[PDB]
Amino acid sequence: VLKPMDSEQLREYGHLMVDFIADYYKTIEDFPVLSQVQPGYLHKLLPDSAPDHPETLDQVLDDVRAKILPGVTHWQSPSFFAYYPSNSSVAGFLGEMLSAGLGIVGFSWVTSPAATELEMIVLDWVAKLLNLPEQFMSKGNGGGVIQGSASEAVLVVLIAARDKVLRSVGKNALEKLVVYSSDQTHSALQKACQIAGIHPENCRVLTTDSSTNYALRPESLQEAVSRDLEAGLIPFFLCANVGTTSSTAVDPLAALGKIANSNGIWFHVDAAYAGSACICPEYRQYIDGVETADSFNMNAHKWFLTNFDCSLLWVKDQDSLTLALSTNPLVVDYKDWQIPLGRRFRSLKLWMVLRLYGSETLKSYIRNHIKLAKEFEQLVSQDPNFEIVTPRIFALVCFRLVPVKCNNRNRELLDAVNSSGKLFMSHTALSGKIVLRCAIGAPLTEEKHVKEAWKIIQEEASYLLH
Amino acid sequence: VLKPMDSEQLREYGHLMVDFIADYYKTIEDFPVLSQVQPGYLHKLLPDSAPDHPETLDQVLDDVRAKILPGVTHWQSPSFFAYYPSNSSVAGFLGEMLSAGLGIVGFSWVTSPAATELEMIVLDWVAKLLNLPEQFMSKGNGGGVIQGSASEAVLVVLIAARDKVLRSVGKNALEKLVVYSSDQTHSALQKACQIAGIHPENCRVLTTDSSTNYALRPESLQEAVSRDLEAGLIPFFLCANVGTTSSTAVDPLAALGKIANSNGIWFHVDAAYAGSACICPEYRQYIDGVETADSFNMNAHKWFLTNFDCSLLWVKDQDSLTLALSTNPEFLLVVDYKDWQIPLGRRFRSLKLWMVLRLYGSETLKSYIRNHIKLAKEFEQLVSQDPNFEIVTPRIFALVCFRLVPVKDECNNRNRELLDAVNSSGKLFMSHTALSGKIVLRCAIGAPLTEEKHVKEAWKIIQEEASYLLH
Ligand SMILES: N[C@@H](Cc1ccccc1)C(=O)O
Ligand SMILES: N[C@@H](Cc1ccccc1)C(=O)O
Repeated sequence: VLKPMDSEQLREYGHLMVDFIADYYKTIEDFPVLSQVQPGYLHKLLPDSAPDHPETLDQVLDDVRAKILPGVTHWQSPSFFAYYPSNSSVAGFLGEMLSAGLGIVGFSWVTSPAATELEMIVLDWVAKLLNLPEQFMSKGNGGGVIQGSASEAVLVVLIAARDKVLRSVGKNALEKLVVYSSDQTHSALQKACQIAGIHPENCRVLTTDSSTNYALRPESLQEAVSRDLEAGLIPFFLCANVGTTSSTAVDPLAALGKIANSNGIWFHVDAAYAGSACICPEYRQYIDGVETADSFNMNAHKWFLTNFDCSLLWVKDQDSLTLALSTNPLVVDYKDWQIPLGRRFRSLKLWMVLRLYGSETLKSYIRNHIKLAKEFEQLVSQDPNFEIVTPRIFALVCFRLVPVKCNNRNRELLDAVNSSGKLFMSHTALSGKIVLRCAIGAPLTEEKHVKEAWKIIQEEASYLLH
Repeated sequence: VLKPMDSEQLREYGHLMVDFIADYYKTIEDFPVLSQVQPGYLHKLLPDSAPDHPETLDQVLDDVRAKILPGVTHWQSPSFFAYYPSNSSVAGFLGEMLSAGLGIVGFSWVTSPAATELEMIVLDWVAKLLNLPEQFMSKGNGGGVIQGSASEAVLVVLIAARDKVLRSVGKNALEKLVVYSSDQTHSALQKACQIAGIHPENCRVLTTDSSTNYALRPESLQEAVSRDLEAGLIPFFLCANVGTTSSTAVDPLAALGKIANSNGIWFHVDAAYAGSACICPEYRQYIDGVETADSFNMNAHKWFLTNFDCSLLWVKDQDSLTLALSTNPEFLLVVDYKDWQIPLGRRFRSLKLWMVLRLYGSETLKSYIRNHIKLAKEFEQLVSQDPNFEIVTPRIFALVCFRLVPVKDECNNRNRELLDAVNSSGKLFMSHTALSGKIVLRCAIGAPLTEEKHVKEAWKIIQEEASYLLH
């Protein structure tokens, strides 16, 4: 009989669960990547009440196989090419295991000093791998913190910026604060603006087009800022993207940051996905200008082999955060850097990734995925029925069927491909027209899977065309 | 050489890690409960750069033993009596394992239908164990959702209420919105008010005292609301506590909710810790009146054996949440939990709750709560038998509030010194609070490993330390 806690039961049952998960990974290719169940399928398979008496672990695992797994979209499949990767690694899995086993909640330094200091140290490590400027290192006025997601990271710095303005001019000025970003910016910014009370008409979504590969034009930011200043409004927050979700566009951080600095605009850089690549010198160029940023954000749980959740946020003045987020009327108390109070030992998995793989292995991994994406881009360019929509900079390839009413052949192709169960890809829209995406990021993906995916896409397009 | 992903390497290394964690649990009593290290000790022990080449798992585990574990405050020690428990169970540990192994992110139904539907189902399961009214079941207009923490949950419903008011009266009315709570309410409410733009002067922290056992007096809420209405302010949010962090005080939900309903005040019930106990019929009484609440929150990762993170939030109208938190301009089907929370992504957290519920059973969960409450009752008796101490507030659950009685020796308040000596002994860990301005020591029995032997030993150590301090 299983007890609430017992070291030996934990050992036995944990070995069983380890074997189960390993078997899952060993046969992951046997599942349809995108789940094919119907909405509501699960409530008929499970009781509508918890059991009075315990049920076996074998029964739970059988229910996982037969009831839960059919309803899973396999993010770790070697043929998962959708959205952006959400990496799971052996090192990160071991880190999550250890974090759950320790079971500590580190609000404040005392409730596990190691949980705070290891986080400080590994954020420093990653900042050094990224060649971030000195203002983002813990030894200065700034520092780093692990957030639950890039959405929370942007909310935190937006609140910090808002409050820096409001406690100098008064809360009645909320109606005048303006946020700036390009029309490629992730929806997390709009949601943070809503939560923070920014007025909708003061969310400046600046237009971009193909002439700049959907990168924000600095001159349009300057014009918008000057028109807002003339109108008595207070520009206060700017979000630049390094690797947008749609087409992996990259904004010019230098000129945008010069504008933001000159006008007292908090400068946030969202490199949630592509930031990982910037540990490679041939891609570090793409965050040039970050020295002007007040904050910088990269998702280690995307393309850095660190199991969700692990969003990394650096700021150049931690006081802005803690003055906004503290509730109180020498050492870091991380509750004052985040929305939640409690937090788990999330730095362990990042530390274990860094140690067990090495910067060299992480670089080679980034490069291998980019090489696979370049092979896919080559395959696309050789087929006259397809076209590359925007230049490929990292491991994301945007493409589409060449134009030849009411029906959208690109969506039909994507639906048929995803329904095959052999792979999973997602779509976006650029300048109003649909765009198919192939984002290579799963650790299991090999060139064989990319080749088979291209063959499947070709066969499906040919069948639909006839 | 270790690969980014490999089923057999994962199998071998995961077995090694399972043995490591089991060894930690078997010997957890050998460590000082409260960490005794100095701030900054760790950066001197570790390199200042990530390594160029991989390091062995044995060296990593040895560093965990020798460098990290001393810097750990052992929340799962059977002698951890501080703040409130943050339970770790075999079931919850297995659920965390499976969640990490599958590695899904279910921000939308499509990106793993089971991750959404199992959550709906298990929130329904717990709602039935709590005998929550039907308005909170997923089949109606309301529903349940797993949040990362009670702080996030209260922020979410405060946002929903604020936007519901503002899109009716206009955003310029933000300066008039009033939030109400007692002076025992967790700081999460204040932090949410700050994030949400509530003006500081419009946060009514209403005083409580021993006459009601620090429970909020409804008449004072009524007075505050009438005075605010007469002054042109818009009451819009009320937070009632079921189990305050200080003294496990319980607010009268029925009369407070009567007032809130009558005045259009969003009624939130924070039962973060004590909500668990309410699966027992002898404690369900303490959330009577929740039927008037617009939202209700219980932390499964506190006292319900569900490894962090797992905060359970129920609402009676999911549309409030989704209309406030959705980013779609035209969308008015299926549940997309991104629209119920702050983050976009979310992991498969319903797995650990499902497994706790299935592998233990409601009967075992009830007995577990009751065992912790009985241990707290024994500790209370032990304190009451020592004349140098006193019970400060009645014990309702597994938290005992006590203190050394001040004595005029030829005046002094030893309690902070006693707590510091006890915590520095390393044999146990407890925290303090303040009631009506005077310091109060706390003993919150909540760790799954805690037995009566540990409670007795903790009391004996406290007595010895107080005896040393008195002379
Ligand atoms: N932001 C990604 C989805 C995603 C969310 C969270 C983690 C990983 C991926 C997209 O819109 O394509
Ligand atoms: N309630 C505790 C914080 C806490 C967090 C998580 C678990 C238990 C307790 C406090 O007020 O300090």
